[PDB]
Amino acid sequence: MSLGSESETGNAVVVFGYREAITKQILAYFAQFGEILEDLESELGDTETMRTPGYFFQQAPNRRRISREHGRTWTKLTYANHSSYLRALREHGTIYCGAAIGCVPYKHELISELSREGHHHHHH
Repeated sequence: MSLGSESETGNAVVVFGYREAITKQILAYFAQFGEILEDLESELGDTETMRTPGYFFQQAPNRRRISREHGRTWTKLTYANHSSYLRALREHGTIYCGAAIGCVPYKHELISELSREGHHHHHH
């Protein structure tokens, strides 16, 4: 593998248990840190909540909205900062739309499992 040792990314989490019908709503909360899904129209008219470790969000409308690889029901959110990582981690009784969302630390084996149920690409 590209990475060595036995650890994770550390500043990236795997979020699963969401649907593309809650993007406008759920994204608004986490928007402080970054974006989650691809369907986003008019996001934070003012302030922009000084989100992203780059002040502004770098993504092109001619490509995928999210530059991170996302699956059917899971996405890899990388904030580069541990503070955002831990805050977005939640998993402390966080129930959204009637179901608890799963924000876990990056695990390679988990991705393989996720891609099995949430088949999206070959090899990936």
